[PDB]
Amino acid sequence: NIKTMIPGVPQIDAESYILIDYNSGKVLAEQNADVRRDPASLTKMMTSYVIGQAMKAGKFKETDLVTIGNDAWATGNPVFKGSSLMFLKPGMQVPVSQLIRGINLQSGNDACVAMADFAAGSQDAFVGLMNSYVNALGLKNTHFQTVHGLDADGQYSSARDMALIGQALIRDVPNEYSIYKEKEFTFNGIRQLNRNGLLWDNSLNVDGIKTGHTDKAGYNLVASATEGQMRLISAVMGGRTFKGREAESKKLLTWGFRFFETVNPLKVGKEFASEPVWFGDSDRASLGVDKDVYLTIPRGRMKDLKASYVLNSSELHAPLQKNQVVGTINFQLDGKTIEQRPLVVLQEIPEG
Repeated sequence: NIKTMIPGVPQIDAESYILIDYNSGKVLAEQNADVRRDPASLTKMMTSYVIGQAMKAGKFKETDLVTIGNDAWATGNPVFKGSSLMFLKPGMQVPVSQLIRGINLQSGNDACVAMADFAAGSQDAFVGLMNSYVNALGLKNTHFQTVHGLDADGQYSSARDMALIGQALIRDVPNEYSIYKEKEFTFNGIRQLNRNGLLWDNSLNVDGIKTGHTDKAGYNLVASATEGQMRLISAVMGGRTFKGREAESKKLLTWGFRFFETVNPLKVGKEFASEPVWFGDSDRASLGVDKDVYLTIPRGRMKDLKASYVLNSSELHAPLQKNQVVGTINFQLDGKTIEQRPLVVLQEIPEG
């Protein structure tokens, strides 16, 4: 009963949430996770993703200078009123490093416009790219209209979708992701602190991601933390205060590290199984996985994980191509299959 117990989830003071393992993708806990909500500033996570992808392809670098224009003039556009701004003025020449830090640490809205034009030519074009990555990531409940989150009646996202975007950031664009743990940056004589309070929380290892709020949206936070080793991502949307969005995320991440752990039972290229092959240049096929296997299981239960496999066909006949799928690996706890992954040919077997 103690071995097999399923932990109760804490009550979370928020309209929606999700908690997932970053490595495995497992949803440890969720409430209203696909409901469409106003993402507010969590939109800047996609802005930052596009910028991170552009830098990864080498289209520009952190030291490069961006000349500010009229659309990024903070007090030249009342759309920016009451919002967070770097106070960019036309003519300024600002290193990319300082503009992405305005975006990531400060949620500077004028910074988003400057980087958007620089990166994609116009805001409409950049927004096209945001939504192109919405499609490529396979997000079912997200649409962007702006580069910042302001002035967008038809923009939406979800606790699940925002957590997936967090994952993409960490996974796809890690040089861009590591900026999110920086607690302060200086721009134009003025020291600006990271809005994500949980960075200062000494009981956890939070290193991201993004914060957000409107009287529409309520209070939103996407957070990620480590213990090891294990990485968890939480998205809480429509929390009730600033204090607030942080306290509720803390409950989720702590609960997650307490009751669950992440195992990596098998790597790419490492042989899990061997099977005889007919017609081939070798007698046997080396069988395994084309993707590193990560599982989230109840904490403590690592020594109880049993792995086995099934084959799709009675016989294996050459030619066999690399990563050809030929079966399924079953991971089990307590006699029951908890996870499956494709069984693949690790090395191509040409015909004799």
